[PDB]
Amino acid sequence: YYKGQTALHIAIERRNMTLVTLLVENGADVQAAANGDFFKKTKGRPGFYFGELPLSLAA
Amino acid sequence: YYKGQTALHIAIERRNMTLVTLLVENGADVQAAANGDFFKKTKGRPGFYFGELPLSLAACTNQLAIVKFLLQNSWQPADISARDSVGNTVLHALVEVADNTVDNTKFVTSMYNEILILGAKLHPTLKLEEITNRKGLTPLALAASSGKIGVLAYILQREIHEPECRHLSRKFTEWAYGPVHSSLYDLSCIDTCEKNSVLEVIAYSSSETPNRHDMLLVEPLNRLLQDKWDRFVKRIFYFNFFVYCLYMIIFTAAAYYRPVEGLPPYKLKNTVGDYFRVTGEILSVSGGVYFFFRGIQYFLQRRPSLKSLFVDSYSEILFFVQSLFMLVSVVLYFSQRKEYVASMVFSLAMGWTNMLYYTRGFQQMGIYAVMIEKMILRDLCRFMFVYLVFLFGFSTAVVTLIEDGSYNSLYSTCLELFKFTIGMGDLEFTENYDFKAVFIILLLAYVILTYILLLNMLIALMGETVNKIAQESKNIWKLQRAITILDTEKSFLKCMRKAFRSGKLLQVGFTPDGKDDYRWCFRVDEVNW
Ligand SMILES: CCCCCCCCCCCCC(=O)O[C@@H](COC(=O)CCC)COP(=O)(O)O[C@H]1[C@H](O)[C@@H](O)[C@@H](O)[C@@H](O)[C@@H]1O
Repeated sequence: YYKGQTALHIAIERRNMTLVTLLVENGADVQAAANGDFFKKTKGRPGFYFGELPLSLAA
Repeated sequence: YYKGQTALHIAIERRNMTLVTLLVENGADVQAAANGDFFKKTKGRPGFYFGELPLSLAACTNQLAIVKFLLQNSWQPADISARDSVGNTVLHALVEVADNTVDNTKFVTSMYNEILILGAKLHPTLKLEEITNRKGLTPLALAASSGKIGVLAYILQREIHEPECRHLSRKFTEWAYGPVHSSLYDLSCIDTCEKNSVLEVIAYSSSETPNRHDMLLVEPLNRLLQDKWDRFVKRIFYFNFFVYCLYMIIFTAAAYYRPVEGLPPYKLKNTVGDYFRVTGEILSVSGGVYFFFRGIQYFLQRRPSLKSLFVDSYSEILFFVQSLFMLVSVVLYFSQRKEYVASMVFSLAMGWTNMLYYTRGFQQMGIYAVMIEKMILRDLCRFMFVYLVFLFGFSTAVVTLIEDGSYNSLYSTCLELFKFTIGMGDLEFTENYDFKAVFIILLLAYVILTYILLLNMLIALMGETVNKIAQESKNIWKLQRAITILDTEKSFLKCMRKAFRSGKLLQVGFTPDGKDDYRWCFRVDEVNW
């Protein structure tokens, strides 16, 4: 599952700066609880090993 | 003769586009029967091995303009699926002309992709890539069997990212999560094409294919072999190894405790040991018969020639030879002879030695055993001639130098000079014999030539050979594992289909017709930026 994968995560993930600026100005939260079983660690199964924070995506 | 060498053929051959255009517009036919003896295969003699069709010439000459021009003729349209005398089409021609070089690979790959997509657009209902020649080979199977590694590497993982064209792709990238990409490969006719899959033709080649070792290193095949290894083949192989070990132990126990009377057979008594002994003998002979029939089944299903039989498939030959020795032993056992012991011991020694066959499946042990096999075959045929020349020459010299009315035989002297190799030479094994100085000179010359110079040269040359087979050993081990996997899945002893990869997964969902498509896609995860 992809819990907490809000639009801000997708805009950052796709490297689409326009969406990032629009969502941020519209009030998208930064402290997102992106704790989806896919989006967390455990790289052995399919997953995303540097999630759980959109600033982690930004960096 | 140059039968069928029409003007269009010559215009294309000379790369004169003006003449080609004029002749085509004038109504020159495409289906030329360029079947002259010059235009046949066997390029060793003067000839032209990829003729018998002007489309084959147009594609093989790397001229896109001609092939794109013949798509819509003014008078007589061209047909890509036209077949020569041996069933080959343009795609088979493009496969055959390859020579496994970077530039040639680029040209052939480009022309193959362009001609295939153009044929698909012109005739979406026709699957050109699946058409077989007279030998029952698709261009993929032909490239794999003949040794065209470059074209094989292209075809197995080609992709087109365009609408109404991706359905022709082999590779896909359907899902991605940031840096993660989940590639798919359809891999039809690799696990099975109902006659000849890619793995079958690569692994069971006649040993003349130059790249049979390198083809299995490509991206999808190596992962498939590893997957089948990990899935079920690993367990069956280790089980077979364990069973064989038990068989050899039983055979050894039966041999060691054989009776010591004369003129077999020997009858059972009211004791208990005889029942264990005869049980071991029966199990041993049963194993021998099993390996006998395995050897025959291997031969019949392959029918290799002498130039392929004794340069390949050594393990099957050795197991069969073990079976022959055991059966000869059985015959002598019932024939009231003592000589059954000789064949039995040869069988026993060969069985224990053939225990090394199972080091395949273990990485380091398998590489080690392959190096040993190659450095036996390459080294004995070079070394033993030189050594035996020296040994026999000095043996005859010494034995004819000494004689009396004990070492008067060439056998004993050959032995005494052999001992100098294993560090037990005497330098004085006769006394009071004539020409003592000559005798000593001969022995010292033998020792210097053989013990001090020749064996050290053997060590040094083995060092060089070892340095030059670090990679060939890895490739050969991978090939041996491939043979093991293919044989295990082919037989499997249960008549069950466990070779499937992932099921009928909806890879594409599109064809030129308004239908979906399931293509047995195999997934591979990679990470990159
Ligand atoms: C009286 C007592 C006599 C004892 C005699 C003992 C002999 C030595 C015993 C050697 C033990 C190892 C073994 O028996 O196995 C070795 C064979 O070693 C020899 O060559 C023995 C020469 C003789 C591997 O056998 P394999 O059939 O796998 O060969 C491979 C093919 O499969 C594959 O297709 C490829 O072509 C690959 O390049 C091939 O290598």
